[PDB]
Parts: sequence; C-alpha cells; structure tokens
Amino acid sequence: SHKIRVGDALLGRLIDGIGRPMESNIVAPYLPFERSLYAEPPDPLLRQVIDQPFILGVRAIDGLLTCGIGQRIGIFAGSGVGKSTLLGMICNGASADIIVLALIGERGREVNEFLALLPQSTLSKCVLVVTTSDRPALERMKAAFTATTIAEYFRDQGKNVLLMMDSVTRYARAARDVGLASGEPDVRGGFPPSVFSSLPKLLERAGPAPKGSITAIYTVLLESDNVNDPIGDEVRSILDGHIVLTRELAEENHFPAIDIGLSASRVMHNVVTSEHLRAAAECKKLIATYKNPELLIRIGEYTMGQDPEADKAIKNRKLIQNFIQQSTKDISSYEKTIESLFKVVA
Ligand SMILES: [Ca+2]
Repeated sequence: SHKIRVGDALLGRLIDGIGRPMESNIVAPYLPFERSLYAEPPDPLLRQVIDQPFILGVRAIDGLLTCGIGQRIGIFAGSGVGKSTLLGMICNGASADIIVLALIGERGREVNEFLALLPQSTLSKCVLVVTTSDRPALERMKAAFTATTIAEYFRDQGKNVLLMMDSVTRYARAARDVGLASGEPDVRGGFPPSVFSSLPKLLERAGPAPKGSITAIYTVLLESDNVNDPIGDEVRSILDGHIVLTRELAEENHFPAIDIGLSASRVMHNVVTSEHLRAAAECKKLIATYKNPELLIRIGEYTMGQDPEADKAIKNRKLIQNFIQQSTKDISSYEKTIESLFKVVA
C-alpha cells in the first residue's frame, strides 16, 4: 500500500505502474529497498539554483533554448508532429547518467514504436515505467509517482537523472478518473481538485541536489480542438521551460517541429555564456524575420532593403535551417552545437 521496491536492478527493466517488473524472468531482480510513493520531498533545507547546462543532443534546444540541470521542462505537442521521435533523440543524446521513463496511457503499439528508438546502450541506463491504456486508472495515475520515486532513488546515488514523463496529460486523465471515483466533484474542465493539487507536488520533486539531480521533461498532448485543457495551463505556469511543436512545421517536413518563437527556457541565460546568449538571440530574430524569396521575385522586386535585418535572414536561411532541422542520425556534441550556432549568425 503506497510503497514500491527499488534498487539498482531496476535498470534496463520494464516496470508496471506500481513498480513491479513486467518481463517474465525465471530469476527475479534483486530489489531490497522499499520507498514511499510520496515524498515531502526535499525540504528547502536547502533549495538550490539551476546554473549548469543540461545537454539534450538536440541542436535547436541546446543552441537556442538551453536546458539546465534540475529544470522542469514541458514539451507541448499534438498528433503527427514527431513527438516520439524527438523524445527518442533526447533519450539517446542527453547528458544523463540514468533515464527514468514514464510511458502512460497509450496503446502497446505506440509503446513499442517508442521503445524501438532506443538502442541497447540507452536501454541499459533506463528504467521503463509503462502503463498502457488498458490498465486501471489507479495504475496509470500511480505510474507518475513510481517514476518520480525511482528517479529520487537514483539521484540519491549521485546520478544525474533525466525523468521523462509521456505524458502528464494522460497521467492527469487517470488521476481525474481516480478522483471522481472517490466522489470528488468536477471543478474545472472535468477535473477534480485532487488532480490540480498533485501537479506541483509531482513537479516540485524534480530539481538540482547536493549530489545528483533530477531534470524532468513532461509532455502535454494537444488535441485538435478548441477545448480548454486546464491541466496543460497549470503546467505552463509551473514549468521552467517549454518546447512547442507545431503541425505547421511538421507539414513542412521540418523536424524537430519546434516553433522557436513559442518556446522558451527560463534558465538559459543562467547556464550559457553571454556570447552564446547573444548568438541565440540573433538566430531567433533571423528565424522570425525570414520571408520566402519567391514572394519578392514574383512581384519583380529588387528588395534588399536596404533592410539589414531581413537581408541577413535570407542569406543565412540554409545555414539556420540546417542547424535547427536535425535528423535522428545527425549527431552533434555541445561544443559542435555552439560552434555551429555562431556560424549561422555570422
Ligand atoms: Ca488553455
């Protein structure tokens, strides 16, 4: 009841919503420790500051929206915009000692499609908390806490942990159904009070620590409708950074489909050099100001301003696009990413 068993043997394993290994082995993993699913957690005694970069191995993010160790980061994405591919790139590229994944509320098919993106070397440092759509709501809700608790266990060993929860949206729908079942009323958008109060309690467990850390990425699944998602809204107000993927970029075959102007890192200025910050700011402005040259040629115009800002954007388009667009096998170290950024704004 509300305790799970943990240990190093969790690494490389598929684990259910309450922490039980799901692969059938004749020899069971050794999991000698019990931990509560809930933590007080790390009392502000004392609370830390985010001041070191957390490298994802994604040029657009590392370059223009740099993450920090112990940050809480949201990725907001609808269907068919390459979310799972981006999550895969992050797991394979991130500077994390241990990855704890919570895969909540999707069908087995989607789980296997994600797992296929992770090579043996990545899986070997992963704990995979998986609760598919068919599982009871209680199990899908608990998966978020199980994952968080396991991340804390590994943090406590001095590991820099990446907690990746796909998705807080489906966690919340599970927690909704549990809450309503207990007799809570709908307060906003079909959600009872319990789900809202759980969000900061979960997110506040990520963060830097004396030894080790937990940097957390939470996905928010966007519906192709105009219905308010109050869970996503509350998350927006808590996060330290947010990455937004758009259908508009996905349909241009622009991947990762990150809209830079809608994305932000509240910690970047604290974890990158002033020169890095300056180059990123120019790159962002160049991205925002760019306009298809076709549009001027078709009206016979010899523009070229003299409009300095717009002229550089066209001149630097291919460089900028090759920088922010990045294939799965298009690998880039943090050193290389920064060197490449300076090149695209030159
Ligand atoms: Ca909203």
